[PDB]
Amino acid sequence: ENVSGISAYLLGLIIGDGGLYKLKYKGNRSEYRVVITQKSENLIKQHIAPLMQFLIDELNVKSKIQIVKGDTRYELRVSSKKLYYYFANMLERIRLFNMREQIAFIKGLYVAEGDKTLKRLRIWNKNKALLEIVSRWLNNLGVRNTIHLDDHRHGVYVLNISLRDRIKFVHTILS
DNA sequence: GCCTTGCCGGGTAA
DNA sequence: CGCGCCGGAACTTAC
DNA sequence: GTTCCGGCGCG
DNA sequence: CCGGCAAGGC
Ligand SMILES: [Mn+2]
Ligand SMILES: [Mn+2]
Ligand SMILES: [Mn+2]
Ligand SMILES: [Mn+2]
Repeated sequence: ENVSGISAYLLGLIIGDGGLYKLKYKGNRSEYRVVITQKSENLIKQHIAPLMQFLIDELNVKSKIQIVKGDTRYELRVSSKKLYYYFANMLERIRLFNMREQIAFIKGLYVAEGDKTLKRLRIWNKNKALLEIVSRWLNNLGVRNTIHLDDHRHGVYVLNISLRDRIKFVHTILS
């Protein structure tokens, strides 16, 4: 119940700023990766990491939270077939999220992909379907919004949250 | 004259 | 033999 | 954000 | 993602 909320949030960080990777190496080795990337050293070590750790403990995943420093970004990485299938199986069921999970996921996605100036309230992604699902969630939460193709260079869509519901959006989802 | 939201280009944080 | 956890990091582009 | 590399370890 | 701009509704 409370793992599901933290799970939906992390999944928001993952879909937005990360990935679920099933790799086949030379040969025939394999690896399963759960990844969140972020520029802010602080956000990843003091906020995201401890949340991933709770989840890991709670699932008895005996893998380690790895934090790899790259030049443009920090990468939080858990190398684990179990955690991989945990998030992937949850992603499969995204349409069945309850309110707690919807809210947590949107918060995760916004932290990852959102307009963080909060001047406007916007979310970016190539995945129109994902944005459509979030859009319905926002509507049933009283947050009006529209989706259109924003960047023709890269087929990136944007979900714009109406400034008319700025407050309902900011306190319900982001807080 | 003001507010909201679609348009679109730059380049950094994915 | 086939397969799953570490530790980087070069590489491209979607935010 | 994605996928290479060479490492070690399992039965 | 950011952020200037302008079309258009009030
Ligand atoms: Mn993304
Ligand atoms: Mn992103
Ligand atoms: Mn236990
Ligand atoms: Mn981000």
